[PDB]
Amino acid sequence: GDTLNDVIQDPTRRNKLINDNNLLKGIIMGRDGPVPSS
Amino acid sequence: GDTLNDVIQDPTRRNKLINDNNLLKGIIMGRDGPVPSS
Repeated sequence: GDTLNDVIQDPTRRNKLINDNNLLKGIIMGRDGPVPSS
Repeated sequence: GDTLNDVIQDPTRRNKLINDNNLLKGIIMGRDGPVPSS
């Protein structure tokens, strides 16, 4: 029964969560709609 | 048949219980409703 705490305490899992969710990247509000920035 | 006593006597399980339930964190009473503080 792992939670976000177990993910955050592990650098590999924390960075996987950060990367897979684009948490370091802003969002481009284009006229066609929002898209994550690369 | 473990109880809260077995959880509390073990530092790992006690801290898992504390962390997974935000027991050290207050609650923000916003106009949209209560939310746990980070």
